Amino acid sequence: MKVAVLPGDGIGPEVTEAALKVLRALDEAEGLGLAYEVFPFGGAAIDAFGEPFPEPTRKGVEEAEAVLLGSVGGPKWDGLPRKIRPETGLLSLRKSQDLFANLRPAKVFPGLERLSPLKEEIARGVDVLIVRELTGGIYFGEPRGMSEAEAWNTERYSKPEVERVARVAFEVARKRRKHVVSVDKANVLEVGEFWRKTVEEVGRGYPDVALEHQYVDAMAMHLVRSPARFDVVVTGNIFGDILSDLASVLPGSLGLLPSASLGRGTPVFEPVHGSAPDIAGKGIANPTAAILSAAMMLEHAFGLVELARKVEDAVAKALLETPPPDLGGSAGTEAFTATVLRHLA
Amino acid sequence: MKVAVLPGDGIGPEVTEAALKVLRALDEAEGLGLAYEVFPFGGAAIDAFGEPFPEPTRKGVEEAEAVLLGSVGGPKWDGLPRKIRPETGLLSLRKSQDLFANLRPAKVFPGLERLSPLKEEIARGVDVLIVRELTGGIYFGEPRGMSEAEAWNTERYSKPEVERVARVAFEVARKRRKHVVSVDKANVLEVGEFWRKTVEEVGRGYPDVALEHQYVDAMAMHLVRSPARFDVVVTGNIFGDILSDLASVLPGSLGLLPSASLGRGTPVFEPVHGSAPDIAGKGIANPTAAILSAAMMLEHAFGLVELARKVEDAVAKALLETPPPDLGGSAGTEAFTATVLRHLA
Repeated sequence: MKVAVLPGDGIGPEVTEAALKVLRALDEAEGLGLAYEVFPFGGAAIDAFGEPFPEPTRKGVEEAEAVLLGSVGGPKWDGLPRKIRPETGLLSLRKSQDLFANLRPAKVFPGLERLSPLKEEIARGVDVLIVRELTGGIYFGEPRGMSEAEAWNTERYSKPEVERVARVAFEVARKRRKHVVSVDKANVLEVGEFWRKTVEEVGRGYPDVALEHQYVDAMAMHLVRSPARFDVVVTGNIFGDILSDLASVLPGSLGLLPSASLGRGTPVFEPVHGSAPDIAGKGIANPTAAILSAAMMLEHAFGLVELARKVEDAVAKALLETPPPDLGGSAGTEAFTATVLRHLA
Repeated sequence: MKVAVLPGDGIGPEVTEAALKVLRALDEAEGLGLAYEVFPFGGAAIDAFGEPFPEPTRKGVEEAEAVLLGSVGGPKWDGLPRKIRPETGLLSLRKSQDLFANLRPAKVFPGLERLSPLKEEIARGVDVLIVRELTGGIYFGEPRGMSEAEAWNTERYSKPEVERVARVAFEVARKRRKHVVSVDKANVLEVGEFWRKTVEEVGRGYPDVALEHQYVDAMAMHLVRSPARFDVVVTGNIFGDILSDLASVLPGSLGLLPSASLGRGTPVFEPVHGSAPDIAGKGIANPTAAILSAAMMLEHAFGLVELARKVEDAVAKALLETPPPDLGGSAGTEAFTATVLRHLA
């Protein structure tokens, strides 16, 4: 497996290496034929090359089968022209690979229910994966405009945009508990009915996955009341943006969340947390999200579901055994990784 | 105070009378000059007059200063032409009075934190009031359409639509903790920036109320993480529909929720719960939402904030002392009301 590693800024290098320590361990034990190369990206790239997504890195991403991304950005590059900012480089990466689906999982690991803002009885067993359409919807729809008297924006979707995001939700579900819930606003909106109609049609080719439809307002209530009853949720851009953020707060810690973006090109896997420059080089940075991103990579980029689950079980145990600082513990980056590896046998 | 009472269907008559028992008690003790008349509405009206919102009732609502509404609808009238359905009558009522703002409070009464899906530490102290714009936005915006290839809907807002809903949020806030949070999607959408711009301008006339802006996706997270830090929240139609439903689940019981709709005409106050025909005439129906609707009426229709708060404190105590069936208790409608009245002295 050819992996392009883009450590990035702040704690990026540290947490990314921790994930590689896990990947190399699996490679030794299973002979995955792991081949990777680290390329400059983000702030580190601006300071070295003048741009956040330099040519060699662009080629590297094209050459790879997956991208393991660290953290990007920082105060140091916040005051630069948009065209060359770290954040912009992320946009360029996604666009170059035509990634149209954003996978955003929220899971409450056993024993960590205490960290959830929900009562332990309801937080228990949560393992939902939100699939959000990234390229269309009201965020890009036209017409759009503003005047002194009014403002307008258009929520527009064509059949192919809905079909493609829907297909990844079904493929993702096949690797999980085979249940998808498509979220729309069909009882009021034309696009809502169009969306539902298309997803029901696309579903016909996936007889092994159960399809369910839900209204966005109702889904918001279910995520707080009975979040444990879902598996895969697929929805539009703005709805997915809201629902994934809502689902984010369920585990009670942003540091634990991994994320992925799938599409036509090389898939990208990255931790949801920022670079946290203030603690760069001290150890201490929680590598959970980076390691879990590595697991997402095995599952979605290579289909190694059995292995991804093994890595996931290992970190679950590591969180209880040697909790990192952000979880009221003292286990630094290396200590935590050692425990993960300890359970990967 | 001239009040038009529309008991409605199912448990409507029972719960509405319980609220009147509270209003009459206050009227005796304070000399409110309460004057009310009950008019046929909803299902009861269809069976008696052939339509859910008959002429005498329309006139009655116009003649009144406020409308105390019970429950409406039922399986018996579900299979009728839309034009004459109970639900349609509600639409006609709102339209006839040009009510453009929907007040939707969610409160976790002290001692009832156990009922919340949130941990008791965070459920404690929640008292948020969502003000939702009812007449505009994507639900009514044009253009809108659907074809075999695509579908579209328009989120459009004119300055006067934003200005008016914003003013009620400020007036409502003045009666509460004087803090408003306007929710938009300004960092991405034109209408979002237009909305924020207008609400900041309108706010200048209300120096005694603190104004804050929040993004809808962020607000979703705050409502689950730190819901106790808000007072009044004002937002658009679709955003308000989602956020009010989300906020609804916080107290852990739909039966406790009251609601109001303000605008140019006679304001309407009604419990959020349905008619629950199956238990009509048995007693047992929880009158909390109806009594709390009566309190909302005193506050918003007559400005009797001090009295509304007194009624609210009474029910709070009643819920702990003589819990109704739906809260794991045995107190029927009358028993519960008696306790409320007991504390209204």
